[PDB]
Amino acid sequence: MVHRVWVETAHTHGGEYLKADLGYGEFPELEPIAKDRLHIFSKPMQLVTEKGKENMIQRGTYNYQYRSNRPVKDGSYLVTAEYQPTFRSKNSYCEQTRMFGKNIVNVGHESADTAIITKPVGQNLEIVPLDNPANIHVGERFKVRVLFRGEPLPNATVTATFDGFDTSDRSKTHKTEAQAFSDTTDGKGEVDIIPLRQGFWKASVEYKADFPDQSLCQKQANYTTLTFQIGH
Amino acid sequence: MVHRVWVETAHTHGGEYLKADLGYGEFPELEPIAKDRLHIFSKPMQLVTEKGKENMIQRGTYNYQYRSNRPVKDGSYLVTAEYQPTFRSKNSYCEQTRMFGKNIVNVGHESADTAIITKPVGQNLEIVPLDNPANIHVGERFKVRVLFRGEPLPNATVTATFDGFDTSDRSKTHKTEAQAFSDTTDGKGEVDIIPLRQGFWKASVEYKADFPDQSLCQKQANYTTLTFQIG
Ligand SMILES: [Zn+2]
Ligand SMILES: [Zn+2]
Repeated sequence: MVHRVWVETAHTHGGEYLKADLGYGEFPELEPIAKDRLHIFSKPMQLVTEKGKENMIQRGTYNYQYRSNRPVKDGSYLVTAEYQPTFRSKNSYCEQTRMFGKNIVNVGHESADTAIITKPVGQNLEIVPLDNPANIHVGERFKVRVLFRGEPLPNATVTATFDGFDTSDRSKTHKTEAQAFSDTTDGKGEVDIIPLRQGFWKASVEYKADFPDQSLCQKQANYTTLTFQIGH
Repeated sequence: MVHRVWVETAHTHGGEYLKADLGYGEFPELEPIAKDRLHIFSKPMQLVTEKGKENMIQRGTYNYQYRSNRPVKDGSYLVTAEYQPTFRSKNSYCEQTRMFGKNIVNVGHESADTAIITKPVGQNLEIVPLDNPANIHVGERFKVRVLFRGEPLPNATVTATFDGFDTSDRSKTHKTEAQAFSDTTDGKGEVDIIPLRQGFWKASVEYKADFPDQSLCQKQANYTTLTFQIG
């Protein structure tokens, strides 16, 4: 199984702590980070608000569970997670792998702000929402932009699925990778996700390129995810 | 403007003439085949029934319309179309483009046969339905197989969209339409399409490989579609 990174947040109101989960594995099944993988997630997930980025605290039964340091007010925030760069041999060349996850969390039933969630956080490969998904009904268009090394990335494939779309016969050795959406970005790096069902959605984009410093490593693979809610 | 090939068939009851349409361009909008492109479609579309393959006659207002020879009996048939192989330079090297279309046509309500439609018609890249779409409701799984050069093609990306999913862009981008489904074929070349809406669906796969005879051309691109009705 190829493991990927995503973020999930609990439904949260103003005045309570924000609870979040680092998914490393096969969406949407959360799993504890294994002993031999703890070094990859050496930095905690981050909460992005008006005051910028802050670390979250790893609290809970399982090591993928985090909470905000302080109770959060009503608003629209980001929770980010990162697979720190790892190097492996392939064939024979070196490849660096990096993964990123970002969750849009609306704290409060009427929160649909865009000031925070539309600003890039600096992920090497990033999906930046250009609108708040709380305003998107089934069949409507939800515009995002893909950034690579800070610049818009054209002709990249963005796919998207939701929790419960593909469940038949899931096991440790079976499928459930079907997507309910796929399109490619334009010259501005933008693409409209069109959700056909309410629920917990995950959009995905990957980019393989040359590693910047060719004297040290040759290739670089990036896998980036954006999670959000459609409906209420 | 990309320009891909698909097939449409009008609603046909048994005993009348099966009208079909060659789509060359941006699904779902049919368009007359331009002058400088006529040589690409040198062979007419084919109707596949119990008696096998038969040519269709290019009858109608526009040059993309085709009518069956004799009227058709109730059943489940295929209508295939082909973009004949063309060569071009890229970068420098030669690439041969081939495209295929296949429509599943159910003549007569309550017809949902699997005998003809599940048989490979021999397209270089082909989507073979392993069930009749008449039995597939919204949310259910429609299994198809992808064959390249007669053999199952694993890890191939099959996408699917429907008429009305993406309603943007006249010509101010001409980009390929948004898809409402995407997944990869398994080791047997099979994949389940999960339609989330009723309507007229098109599934797509493309495979780029080395050309067989490296002394004539270097690359080969294949674009194949399968059109059908859900609900
Ligand atoms: Zn609530
Ligand atoms: Zn009728």
